[PDB]
Amino acid sequence: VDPTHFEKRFLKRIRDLGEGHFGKVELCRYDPEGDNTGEQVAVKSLKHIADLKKEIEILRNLYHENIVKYKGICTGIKLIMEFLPSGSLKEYLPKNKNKINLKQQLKYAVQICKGMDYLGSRQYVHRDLAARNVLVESEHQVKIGDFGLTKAIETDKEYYTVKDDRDSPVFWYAPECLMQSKFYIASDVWSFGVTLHELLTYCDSDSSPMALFLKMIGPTHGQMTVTRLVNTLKEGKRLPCPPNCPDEVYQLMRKCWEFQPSNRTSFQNLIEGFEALLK
Ligand SMILES: CC1(n2cnc3cnc4[nH]ccc4c32)CCN(S(C)(=O)=O)CC1
Repeated sequence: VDPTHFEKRFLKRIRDLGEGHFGKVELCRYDPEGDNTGEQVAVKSLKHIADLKKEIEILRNLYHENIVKYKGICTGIKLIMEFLPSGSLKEYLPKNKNKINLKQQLKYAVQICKGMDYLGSRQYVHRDLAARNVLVESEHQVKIGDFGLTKAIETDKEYYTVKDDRDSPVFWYAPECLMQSKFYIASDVWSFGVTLHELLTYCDSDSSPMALFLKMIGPTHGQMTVTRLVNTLKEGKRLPCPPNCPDEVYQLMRKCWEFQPSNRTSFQNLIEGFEALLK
């Protein structure tokens, strides 16, 4: 018997956890005994097969306490992951403000950075780092929860050149990704800076990177939105300091948003910077 082999017949659909354009994740019960006592699992399916197969192979081989656990496959193929009942920071933060203070926020930040630095050391760029993809394991632990856009960087090359970019999360993206479709580890650092802004605003929809940028550049530009975004970033405009966020935290955030990738902070430097603020 293979414990990572999940039979489709026992995999009971409960609800949607999220989706992209081509894939979806659902909460399911794997219930082989049929009595509703089976384990809850997160199941990723296509709504492209080769891409999901690559994602499975990446995730199966990542081992870090801040990276969501692979459980198996169902075979067309589905990825089976651990289900985290507290959900993402998007669900958790708005419901738990009273519980979660700046110190815990900075601990989550460190954990995301550690997860990401592990990923980078395996020569991967993530390309989709955002609060909605950060899972809450407990009040004291988070995990990177999705790897749908994750790509290997070729050895002795510094970046991945993207071809499919229709559904890019532009408001989380560094200027080089917007302008040239080149994706660096430094590009993941930029995205982390935005993700940190979300964490500091408790994922409030009205303070979201999209809502805020569209206020800055104008919401009615259609196909010209990305050029206007790039232009606004060229001018040196950035997301503003979240309420109640100390300038020292905001400055670490700003080093994530240097225009040139070469001048950005790294995940190692962020971890040092946050750990210093904690003790
Ligand atoms: C990470 C995820 N999610 C939300 N709550 C979760 C709870 N447990 C999860 N296990 C794996 C993913 C996962 C969860 C939310 C966002 N998506 S996506 C990229 O399709 O928009 C996947 C599922």
